Amino acid sequence: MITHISPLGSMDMLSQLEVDMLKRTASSDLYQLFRNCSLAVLNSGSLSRFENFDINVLRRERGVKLELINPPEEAFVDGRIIRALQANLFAVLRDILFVYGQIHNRFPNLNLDNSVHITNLVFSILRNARALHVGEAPNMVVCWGGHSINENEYLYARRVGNQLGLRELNICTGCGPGAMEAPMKGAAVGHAQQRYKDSRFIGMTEPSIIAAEPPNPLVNELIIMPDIEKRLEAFVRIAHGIIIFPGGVGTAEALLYLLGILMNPANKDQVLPLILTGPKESADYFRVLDEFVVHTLGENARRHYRIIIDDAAEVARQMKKSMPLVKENRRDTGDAYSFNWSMRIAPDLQMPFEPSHENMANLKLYPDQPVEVLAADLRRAFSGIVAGNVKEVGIRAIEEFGPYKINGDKEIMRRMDDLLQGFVAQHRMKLPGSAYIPCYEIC
Amino acid sequence: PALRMITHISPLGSMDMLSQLEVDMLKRTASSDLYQLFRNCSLAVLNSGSSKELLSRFENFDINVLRRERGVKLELINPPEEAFVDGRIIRALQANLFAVLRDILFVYGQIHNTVRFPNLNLDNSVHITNLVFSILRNARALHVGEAPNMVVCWGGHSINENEYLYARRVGNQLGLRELNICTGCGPGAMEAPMKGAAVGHAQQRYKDSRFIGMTEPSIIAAEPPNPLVNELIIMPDIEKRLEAFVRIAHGIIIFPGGVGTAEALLYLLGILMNPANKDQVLPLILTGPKESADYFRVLDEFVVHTLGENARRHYRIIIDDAAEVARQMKKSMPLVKENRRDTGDAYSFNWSMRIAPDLQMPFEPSHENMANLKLYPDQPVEVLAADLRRAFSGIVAGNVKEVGIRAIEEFGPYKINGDKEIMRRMDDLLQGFVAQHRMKLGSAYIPCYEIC
Amino acid sequence: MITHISPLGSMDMLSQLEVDMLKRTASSDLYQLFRNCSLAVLNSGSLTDNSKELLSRFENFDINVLRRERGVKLELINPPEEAFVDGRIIRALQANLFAVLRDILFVYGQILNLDNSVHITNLVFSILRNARALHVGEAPNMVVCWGGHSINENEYLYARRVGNQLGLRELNICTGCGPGAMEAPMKGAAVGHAQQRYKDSRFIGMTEPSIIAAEPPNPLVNELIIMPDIEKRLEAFVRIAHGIIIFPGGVGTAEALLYLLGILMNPANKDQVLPLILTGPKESADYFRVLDEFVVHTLGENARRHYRIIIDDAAEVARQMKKSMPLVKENRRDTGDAYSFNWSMRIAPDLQMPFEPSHENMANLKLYPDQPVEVLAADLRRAFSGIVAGNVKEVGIRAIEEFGPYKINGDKEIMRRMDDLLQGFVAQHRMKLPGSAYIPCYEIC
Amino acid sequence: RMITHISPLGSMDMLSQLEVDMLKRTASSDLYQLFRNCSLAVLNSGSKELLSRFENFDINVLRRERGVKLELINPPEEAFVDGRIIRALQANLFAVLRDILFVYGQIHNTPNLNLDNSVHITNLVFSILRNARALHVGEAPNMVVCWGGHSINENEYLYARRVGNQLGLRELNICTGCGPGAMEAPMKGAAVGHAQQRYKDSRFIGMTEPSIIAAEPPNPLVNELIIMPDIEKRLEAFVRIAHGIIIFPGGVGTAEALLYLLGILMNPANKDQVLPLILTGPKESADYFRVLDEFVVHTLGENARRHYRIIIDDAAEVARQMKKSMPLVKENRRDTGDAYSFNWSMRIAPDLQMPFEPSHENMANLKLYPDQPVEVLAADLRRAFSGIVAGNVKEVGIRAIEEFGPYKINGDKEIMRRMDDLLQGFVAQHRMKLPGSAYIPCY
Ligand SMILES: Nc1nc2c(ncn2[C@@H]2O[C@H](COP(=O)(O)OP(=O)(O)OP(=O)(O)O)[C@@H](OP(=O)(O)OP(=O)(O)O)[C@H]2O)c(=O)[nH]1
Ligand SMILES: Nc1nc2c(ncn2[C@@H]2O[C@H](COP(=O)(O)OP(=O)(O)OP(=O)(O)O)[C@@H](OP(=O)(O)OP(=O)(O)O)[C@H]2O)c(=O)[nH]1
Ligand SMILES: Nc1nc2c(ncn2[C@@H]2O[C@H](COP(=O)(O)OP(=O)(O)OP(=O)(O)O)[C@@H](OP(=O)(O)OP(=O)(O)O)[C@H]2O)c(=O)[nH]1
Ligand SMILES: Nc1nc2c(ncn2[C@@H]2O[C@H](COP(=O)(O)OP(=O)(O)OP(=O)(O)O)[C@@H](OP(=O)(O)OP(=O)(O)O)[C@H]2O)c(=O)[nH]1
Ligand SMILES: O=P(O)(O)OC[C@H]1O[C@H](O)[C@H](O)[C@@H]1O
Ligand SMILES: O=P(O)(O)OC[C@H]1O[C@H](O)[C@H](O)[C@@H]1O
Ligand SMILES: O=P(O)(O)OC[C@H]1O[C@H](O)[C@H](O)[C@@H]1O
Ligand SMILES: O=P(O)(O)OC[C@H]1O[C@H](O)[C@H](O)[C@@H]1O
Repeated sequence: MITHISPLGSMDMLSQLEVDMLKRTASSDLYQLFRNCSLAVLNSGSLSRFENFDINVLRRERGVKLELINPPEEAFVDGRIIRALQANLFAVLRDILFVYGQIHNRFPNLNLDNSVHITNLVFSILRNARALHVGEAPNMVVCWGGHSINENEYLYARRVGNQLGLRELNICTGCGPGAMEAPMKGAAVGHAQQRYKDSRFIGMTEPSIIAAEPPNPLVNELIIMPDIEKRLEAFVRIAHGIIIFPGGVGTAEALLYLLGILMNPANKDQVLPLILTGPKESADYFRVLDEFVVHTLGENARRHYRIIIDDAAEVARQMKKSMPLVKENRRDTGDAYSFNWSMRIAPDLQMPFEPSHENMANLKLYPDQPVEVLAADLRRAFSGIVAGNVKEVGIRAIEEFGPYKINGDKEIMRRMDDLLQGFVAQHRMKLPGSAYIPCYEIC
Repeated sequence: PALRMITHISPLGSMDMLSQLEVDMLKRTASSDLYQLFRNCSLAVLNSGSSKELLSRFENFDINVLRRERGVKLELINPPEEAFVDGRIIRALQANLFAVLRDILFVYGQIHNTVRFPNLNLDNSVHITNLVFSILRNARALHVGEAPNMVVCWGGHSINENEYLYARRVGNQLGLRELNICTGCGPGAMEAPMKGAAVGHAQQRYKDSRFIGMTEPSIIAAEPPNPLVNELIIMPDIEKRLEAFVRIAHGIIIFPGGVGTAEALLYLLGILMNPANKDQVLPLILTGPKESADYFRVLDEFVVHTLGENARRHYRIIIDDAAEVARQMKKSMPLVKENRRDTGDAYSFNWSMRIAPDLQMPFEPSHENMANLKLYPDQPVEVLAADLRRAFSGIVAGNVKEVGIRAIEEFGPYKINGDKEIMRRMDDLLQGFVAQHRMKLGSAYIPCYEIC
Repeated sequence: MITHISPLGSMDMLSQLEVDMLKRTASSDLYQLFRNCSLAVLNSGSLTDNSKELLSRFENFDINVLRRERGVKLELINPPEEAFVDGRIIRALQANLFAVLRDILFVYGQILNLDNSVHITNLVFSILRNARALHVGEAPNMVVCWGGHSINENEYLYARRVGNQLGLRELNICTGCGPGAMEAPMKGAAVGHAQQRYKDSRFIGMTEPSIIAAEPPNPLVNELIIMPDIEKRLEAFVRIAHGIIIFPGGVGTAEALLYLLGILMNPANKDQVLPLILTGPKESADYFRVLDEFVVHTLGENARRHYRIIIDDAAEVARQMKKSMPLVKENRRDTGDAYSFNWSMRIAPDLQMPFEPSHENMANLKLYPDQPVEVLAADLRRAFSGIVAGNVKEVGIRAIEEFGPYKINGDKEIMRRMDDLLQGFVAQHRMKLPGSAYIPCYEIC
Repeated sequence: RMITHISPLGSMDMLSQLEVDMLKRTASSDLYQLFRNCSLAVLNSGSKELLSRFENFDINVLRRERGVKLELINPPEEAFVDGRIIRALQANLFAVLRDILFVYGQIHNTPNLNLDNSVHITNLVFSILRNARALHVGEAPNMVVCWGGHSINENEYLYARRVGNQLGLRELNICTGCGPGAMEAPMKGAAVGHAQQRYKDSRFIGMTEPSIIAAEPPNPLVNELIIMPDIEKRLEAFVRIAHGIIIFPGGVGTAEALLYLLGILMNPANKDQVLPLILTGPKESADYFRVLDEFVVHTLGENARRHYRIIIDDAAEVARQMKKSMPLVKENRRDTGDAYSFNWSMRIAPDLQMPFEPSHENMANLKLYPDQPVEVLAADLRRAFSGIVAGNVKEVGIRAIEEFGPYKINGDKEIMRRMDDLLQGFVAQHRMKLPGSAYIPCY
């Protein structure tokens, strides 16, 4: 049961030599990753049911075509593939076969350890994805949120979305469900009411995530950054403003990434508004969160972030006001509106981190350390926990090597565990499906 | 002199180019008795997205027309604040406001200000049909050469969530096939198809969704527009608003509705049975979720009784398969194109559709008029449904429209008479409509109608 | 040999009754005008300028209006073969063709009291709005240009360069839809639009049914408007223009320059902002000297406040206009006026009232210096239209056949100074395109 | 103002910082003289005498965080309107930046680019064309490449304006060598045509090369300037982008192109290709074409009159033909799975892709003999015309033919004899040099 999809959105003008490299990489051991990311995309609107599915790349003189063998029928309306899903499909080929292949094959001097190279790559990737619009006045609000979230948390984030869209702002989330879908959903409705024509709804994700988490159907720009170290850096550089909702260990982990970069002294003059918000009930959640930050980083971290409870209008209003300040801030520095080139991200924050049980129990989670190293290695630990929850390698590794164990001191490790268990009690650790098994053991 | 909230809105969408003498027309008509109407229509528009209860909270509101040499501007005094963002009027409400200005003070204003010699009135079905065209062209709803995608959806204002989601789902399939929606500019079944169609449009990167809302002054004064509408049109008569529905449409889908939705159907079915329209293609398809099976079965029995079992060659009833409902309309789009190509008719306005003058003639819901409705099978099915349409439109007057909402206790509640089995098959439907809350949204409902 | 033209640009959406109306209007005696205006449109340039002579070759032509349910179409019977590319009517001509259906059969046919100066003006707005010429929310860029239907190649070159400069400053041009001066600026402005990547060129040709039937549209025009009177065509020219560049011309260009100056010198329009520049190519020195020498003491001495003369600086001329734009935009905000239409300009009913030459009417011309500056220019405009009527306008040509040259009355050295102007027009070969000699329909003194 | 800072327009709009760096290194390298001279030329669209009239001119690359700007020291006063660079000049300027410093720099200093493989040289030409956003995707064929002399009389210049008009009347675009005479009048005529048919979005490409551009500024009609590295690859891009060629009356070069074409057309694997070649002239041209036809038939084969067609003084027919052929290409493309914008399928033989160093030793080893296969013939026939063209404008070749000896070539005498009659006629046609100063042969 075979369908020949032509390119939409991406990979339209391919050279004949590139077409050959795409076909090679698609026969390589990368196949399954390119398969699954491609089956996920075809299944936005929620893997093991579609074991018949297989996607073959097809060489034509002009460019490439994708062949869909036993694809999921709901991605087709009267025969034709839904345009959005078709384009996400080709975005996966772009950022899986094209991107992730090319960075290993070859490229003369791609250090991949020079934090310069690393940032220029994240620029390149966004550029190839046609996501850095030239002469674009700043409108993008990177939203961060938890994937399992309450109907009230959802209804609240939809309202924040709607107010953002009523102020002609665009959204960039994790390409996923719950809080990454609901701001897009709400913004769309505002855009409409204000006759906004061209909505951008970027979804920023990574290969391991997108294999088990389809995009939400709202995304119209799908970027698969290779590692969360890049995905996170990409979040920061493209955004002109961040709103961190109630999330789990992922959303938590992103916060430390921000705060690691924002506290740096080099970025004392950079302009990137951070606003943690939530509904009236989230107030307790933020309490703990905030105290946890104060204690790990200082009262000096509260200067970079602001908490608004149960005022979505103001939350949007604040960002719509900030946008003229992100514009001027980039104008003075001679920076790009698209890409926050000037922001100083620390090699300790860009360096890929492999979440091995060893690495997690040698984390420098001690107060005798600079705040940078603390939040950096904090984040490192928050990524392993995201590992044992969703990423395939982690969910298996915890059930075969045993939970992650963590070092540190108490009050530090003490308070965090109060976060972690608190997260579970809110069920933001795992989808409502079944229950949750801690992949972590904190003293 | 007291504390007031002032804003000035510049024309968006309509009334952008205005000669100076026209500007004088509008200002005069806005001092005319038409003010109160104009005011409450513009109030209803502002209150899109939030029943007279809302309108008795904005009694401080007043809308004043401003002259400038170039054209016009609209002054909002104590406007509802929920219609502004950071002090700026939401663009959509801004255009709908200037739609109201067009269709109430320009359109309906020039009409209200014409002679009505009842000795020699222009009952000409050509006027009513060229007029209906002229109204749509002024509201820029008639796009040259745009191929047929408009699907006119009908349904009750008060419907149950199961219906609402179904109309929503039907909407989704409709838009997933790059099809536009036209409705009654209202809540319930009149917004839920747009809501779902919207999502389909997105998934397919369908730019320029047209969600036209055909209403009428009475309805819109009391019922603000539903938020999904982008082209708002305020046709003067339910008689002309109906006819507009029919001509612009390239497909019709009737959901489960109360009196209004019923009355439109008879109006439609009447134009479909007319012989000159045996070669005209316009797909009519009633749909609803599973629970509406019964409703429609009754519905059918009423129609076949009033029209014959030959009615059923003009519609098709689909239950719980919104995908197919859209699939079919989508399939029928090419037919309507060629049907218009052959005859040389226009995509936008069905000029060849013969609509009968007794279907185009307005029916004042006088209680005397109402019982004089010849509801007898000896008459052509044409005249049977014409009067049957007219009866169904009276009940809606008693329920929503001002004249007859209160004109009913004064001059008395409505009473219809004719063939008894006809009146009987009506009561099951009407009294069924009461049990489905398709008459009124409910907390309270008065019959406003009486049959032996 | 028949071909079927569907509507392009205008008369796209039409109600069945309207189509019905156009059908009858086409069967009326207007047919000749409607077919005559249609024939010029279909000839435009095509490397032939013969006034009426070229058109005599197409005596078999005929255009019938067709009625379809959707709208209207146009039937071309024996149409000039040069208006077709491999069978397809060239789109510009097709649009200009359909503009004649709009403005001859729809507009002109249907002609509200037309002596009320208010109704007149709002009629002129309604004609322009119909041709979608008053665009909404457009910063001012329109420089109306006036000139001569006949001009040596010297002036043509200059006005291309003026037009090139003008275009190079993202300025659109508007003329009288004719040749020579009414084409050159567009020809260059277009070039200039290219270099500065200005995509939406707007080259408006505004004309009357009297002129279009004998002077076809130059092919540069992409917005054609056929206003009914020269009186209404002029009124339009003024309202839509945000600047005006007068080149050298004959008696027609002359007719405008008094029209305009009359309106500007009126007191109510002292605060209005409309930059008037006269430019010529160096050799125009004397022509502009004798023109200025004429105006100074025929009309007011103070009238040199309302025009600036520039010779052989095409750059500066366009620069000045490109600076004037923001002032005109400010002048409209302050008045709360529109950019597209200058409503506030007080145009006198004496400048709105059509003029029929005859001969008594030329005798009853109050050309006296005692007369107000205004009254003087109103009838001074009229005098020139006489010479423009019997020059080319068929009604006037026949009228100078029977009763001969118009007897221009007036008085004062005013008459002698008209004569040495008029003598120059003919002596400079700006009164008739080269082909025969010229027969003065004017008898001064 | 004597200094002005021009922003990127049309190219080089989105640049990564590592890129912005490499550009300045290349501006600091000896390439500057080329980049200066091409940028002077671009700015003088409105003869190498004007090069010595602007000696103080100098153009510098400004680095910014966002991207690059261009610093213009003492530019020709004619390029600015009220101080603002003419939008079109500005974009030509940045195409010089794109194609001299980015393209020309990067390929010479690399090496995984073999540049000796005909698969490489071909995909490079695709690449540069894509990079200059000139290969439009999903564009129905309309691109009519027009070849012809730079020194052509007023009858030919006017005729090509007519064949240009007629092409525009029929909504066809034009591509030439960014030059005067025949390379301008078509575009001049074509654009009137596009006006008359309300054709918006005209395309007027100009393929040229660094040695050419620096002494011959682009004509003012060109809106896409493309500067391919050499004449060998310039021609390849000519061919491959074009859906139809018209060869006007030209000299050497217009000579050199035709043998290039014919070499590729007569080659067997290209007998199924669809690319009309109409050689047209204005009636007095009959004699020049006569001599031309007699020449090829002998020098190649009477089997060559299959690939070209001669029309004289029928501009409307020349256009009429090409418009009919525009659909025929589409099928020829759609069948093979080829791209409408690039003619991937055509087999250009490597002998025609390999740059020919116009040296005297090399000019001797030109197999100019009728025993060789018509393919081999052509290739070396072309190489010979690259030699003479060098003698005329190319710096390398004007220097080599100065005191170091005019270019000398021989072979079969009938062949040689045909040549001297042609070349002699070119001199007599003043197609070899523009001005009336008598021309001195390099042959
Ligand atoms: N600074 C900045 N400019 C950008 C960016 N993306 C596009 N641009 C535009 O590039 C233009 C460059 O103008 P400048 O800021 O004065 O130049 P700079 O780069 O800062 O250094 P320079 O002084 O030349 O040496 C701006 O036009 P204007 O500001 O003059 O007018 P407007 O925004 O209204 O359109 C911007 O609109 C960006 O990320 N940062
Ligand atoms: N008659 C009519 N035509 C419409 C309508 N909407 C779009 N069109 C188009 O306008 C074009 C005019 O077609 P005609 O040549 O005039 O049809 P004819 O029957 O031959 O003569 P007639 O209309 O009676 O005067 C149509 O065909 P095309 O040129 O596009 O090609 P195509 O027709 O192949 O689809 C349609 O595409 C409409 O409501 N009515
Ligand atoms: N004068 C004029 N204005 C128009 C026209 N069409 C829209 N407008 C808008 O009207 C604005 C005038 O400014 P306002 O202070 O708000 O006055 P208005 O309410 O519009 O009328 P009012 O003058 O008070 O009677 C301009 O915005 P700006 O703030 O940018 O002012 P600008 O472009 O002039 O620099 C225009 O954008 C028009 O045809 N003429
Ligand atoms: N060959 C070609 N196709 C292009 C190009 N750009 C887009 N396309 C489109 O890609 C479609 C390919 O359809 P396919 O089913 O795959 O059939 P083929 O063309 O034979 O290629 P295939 O062998 O399957 O790989 C074409 O549809 P149609 O063939 O029906 O043509 P159109 O719609 O434009 O009128 C084109 O519309 C291009 O540069 N070249
Ligand atoms: O917070 P979780 O939902 O538990 O983990 C994934 C998140 O990590 C990132 O910040 C994205 O916003 C994701 O939403
Ligand atoms: O309650 P109902 O009157 O039945 O619902 C309102 C509908 O009746 C009218 O015809 C309009 O089409 C509306 O869609
Ligand atoms: O009659 P001419 O003076 O020779 O030229 C025609 C002029 O008369 C009209 O007003 C046009 O705008 C032209 O300026
Ligand atoms: O001026 P000529 O030297 O005679 O001709 C040179 C041609 O060869 C090149 O392809 C260019 O496009 C030119 O058209």
